[PDB]
Amino acid sequence: DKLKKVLDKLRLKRKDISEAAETVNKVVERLLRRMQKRESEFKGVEQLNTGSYYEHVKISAPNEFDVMFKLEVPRIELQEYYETGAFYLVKFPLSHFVLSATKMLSKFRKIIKEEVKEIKDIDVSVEKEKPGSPAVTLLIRNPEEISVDIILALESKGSWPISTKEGLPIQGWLGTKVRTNLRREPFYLVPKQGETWRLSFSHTEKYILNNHGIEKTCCESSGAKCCRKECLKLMKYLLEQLKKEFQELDAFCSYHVKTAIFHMWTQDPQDSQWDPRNLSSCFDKLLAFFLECLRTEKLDHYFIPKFNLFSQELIDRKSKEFLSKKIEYERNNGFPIFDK
Amino acid sequence: DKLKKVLDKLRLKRKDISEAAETVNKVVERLLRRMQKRESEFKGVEQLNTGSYYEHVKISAPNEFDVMFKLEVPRIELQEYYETGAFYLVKFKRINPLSHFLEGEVLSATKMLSKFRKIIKEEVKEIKDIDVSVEKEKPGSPAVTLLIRNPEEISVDIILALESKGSWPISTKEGLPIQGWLGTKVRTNLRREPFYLVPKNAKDGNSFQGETWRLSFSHTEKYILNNHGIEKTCCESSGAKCCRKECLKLMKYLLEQLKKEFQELDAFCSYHVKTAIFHMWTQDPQDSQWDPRNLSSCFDKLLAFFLECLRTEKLDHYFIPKFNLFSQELIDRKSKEFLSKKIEYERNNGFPIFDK
DNA sequence: ATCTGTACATGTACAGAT
DNA sequence: ATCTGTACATGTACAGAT
DNA sequence: ATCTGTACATGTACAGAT
DNA sequence: ATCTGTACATGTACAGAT
Ligand SMILES: Nc1ncnc2c1ncn2[C@@H]1O[C@H](COP(=O)(O)OP(=O)(O)OP(=O)(O)O)[C@@H](O)[C@H]1O
Ligand SMILES: Nc1ncnc2c1ncn2[C@@H]1O[C@H](COP(=O)(O)OP(=O)(O)OP(=O)(O)O)[C@@H](O)[C@H]1O
Ligand SMILES: [Mn+2]
Ligand SMILES: [Mn+2]
Ligand SMILES: [Mn+2]
Ligand SMILES: [Mn+2]
Ligand SMILES: [Zn+2]
Ligand SMILES: [Zn+2]
Repeated sequence: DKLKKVLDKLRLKRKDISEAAETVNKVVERLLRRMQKRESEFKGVEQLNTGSYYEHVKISAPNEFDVMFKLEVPRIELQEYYETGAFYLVKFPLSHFVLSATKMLSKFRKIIKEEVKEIKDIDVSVEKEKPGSPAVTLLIRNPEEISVDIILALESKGSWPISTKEGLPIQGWLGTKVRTNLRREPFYLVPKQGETWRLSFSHTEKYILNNHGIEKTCCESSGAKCCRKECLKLMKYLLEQLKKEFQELDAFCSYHVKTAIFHMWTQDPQDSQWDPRNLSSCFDKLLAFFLECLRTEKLDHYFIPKFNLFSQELIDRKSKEFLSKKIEYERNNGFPIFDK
Repeated sequence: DKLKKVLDKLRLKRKDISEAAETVNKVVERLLRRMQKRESEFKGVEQLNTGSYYEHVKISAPNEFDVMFKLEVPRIELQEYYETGAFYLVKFKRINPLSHFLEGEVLSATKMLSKFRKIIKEEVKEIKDIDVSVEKEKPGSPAVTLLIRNPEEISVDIILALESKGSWPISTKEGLPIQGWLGTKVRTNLRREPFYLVPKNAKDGNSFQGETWRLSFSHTEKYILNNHGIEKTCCESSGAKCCRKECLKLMKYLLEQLKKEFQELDAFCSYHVKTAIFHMWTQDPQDSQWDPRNLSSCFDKLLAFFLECLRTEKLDHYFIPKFNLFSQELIDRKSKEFLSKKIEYERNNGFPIFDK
């Protein structure tokens, strides 16, 4: 009852989706065309849409869109950075940039910013660079505000790096044939010290969000609806509302929630453990899983098992205890935060 | 248990598989390479292994392989032959290495098959390290069949096929009803794969005889056989074993044994049995209706179903709903009744034909 | 010199063998 | 249970062609 | 190489039926 | 309340034309 009503509030409106999408598509098409057909270092960059809007787990409003501009590279040589699992040096047009990530991002960002100056028909600016973040972020102002993250990424077509050998443990859930095929796809590197890139599996996570049942018919027109995505949306909402209220939660992001629920989906593969009539206890067992991650300070990258997203190197113990207390409070009081 | 022991007799032996597959691949690789030579009209033909051996339902011995030599054919327009749903005339838009077989835009199937056969016969002649010959042509067969004496006898059907990448012919819009079983995403992807036309090659005396092609979906059936569960992990190393393929084997065997004994059953073929079970798998989508512990009553329900198809004279092509493989036009009532009595007899007497 | 159809190289599900 | 041969999907090398 | 056309997936929206 | 059926909307894969 309660959680149904929250999900109705979170649902995007069809009209709001139509307006944001056609503005976003205008800017993205024009930027993609400024690459390639202008003999840049990024000729041949191809588009791939990623993230919550395209996985259909976006909540509240269509106000944030993620796009990769992926660029195939002749067979590069990778070297793992100091055993971090997820970060790598890259070695061997592009000779203008060891393939320095910051050097290549800056030219990328220099092109985007120039093309945005010549957009006289949409209110669109380029957000001040956030260091380390791999994105070039656009603030579009429809009558409403929309973020777009243009993520530069190298596409490599060989075996996945060995730090992922034990990753993606879908064998008992989506199965071995799905896993083998997923791992036959390319992998991607995005910018993160100034020469380091980071692995990306946004394409693999997109497939999983839209192929998320042990049953091939899960959530199709001739199958049964499950509540996996609704739990992702609810857990996403709880963290969004808590990040607004508390600056102490600045080090948490939605990817932390995404990763935890990939683990829950793997720990509980059956589609009937995610029946829509059991939406409450499903969401509760996700809260308890997420609190177990905080207490043990352990949340492994789903594709890179040794990379702990909750290591003290990245998040202070106090931040996790703070979030642990705030989540425990919303849990034991009917989620008052969902009504504001 | 009794059915468990039949499957062990039906189980292929890896030693036999190894020697059969070594010879068969040597011959096919050499025929395929010959097709790419000179001004051969079949340049660019590609190989696609189909049928029971590659679905892992081949029984008793590895002694019959099917392989498709498919040739992609671009601007192609199709005329359904007399509302049959499965048979087509193939016409060409622009007036081409295949022009040698045209007859005013209409592409002759038996002209193409003859040139295919002649080339195959010639390459078989120059194979000196293997005892292989080319079977006398069989009417209604799209295939050029090789007999190998590897000491043991081995049949190989080289099937000539046209490959069209366009959307499937509308006679199939209602076919492949896998929405409640393998689902709609699977169905949409499957129907984005090409479709194939093989020569009908009948000598019936009917009009358009040598210019009639038949639709083929061996490629879609290979996928289904090897991805047969509602659950993605069905029969995988971290999932539950089902008995779907084991039922198909037991039924294939019932028909093979009876066909071996009774000339009356010449009109029947293993595809009837494959088709019947695709309907049974659609009817019973859940993996739990194909539990290994209920192999007996699973095999029994597929029998009851096959009997109803023989008696009511209705077994729809899985992909072309309006094509009835058991119409009276194709098989006599007398032939269907005879098989119905024989299946009944085995069913209610402990299957004594398994012990032969 | 580069290009490219052909064939080797790699990895793993499937199921037979032990 | 683990070891293992065949089939097949996709990446990559390179002899011969340009 | 680039771009449109097509089909049907994933959604939202709502009335009528349960 | 939910379930079913139809309208409406965008996203995505790829054939075929240029
Ligand atoms: N720390 C990270 N490590 C790896 N991939 C990440 C990380 N952060 C983001 N991504 C990838 O980028 C995508 C876009 O991330 P973003 O921050 O927009 O969140 P999201 O999943 O799209 O959801 P939302 O925007 O609604 O919070 C993610 O879905 C994920 O694939
Ligand atoms: N009458 C038919 N109509 C349509 N497709 C057919 C027909 N006969 C055969 N096929 C196709 O050709 C394939 C090869 O036929 P074949 O007679 O070898 O049987 P099979 O399914 O391979 O089994 P087995 O040879 O072990 O009896 C079949 O799997 C099917 O895809
Ligand atoms: Mn997003
Ligand atoms: Mn983002
Ligand atoms: Mn066969
Ligand atoms: Mn055959
Ligand atoms: Zn679902
Ligand atoms: Zn199975």
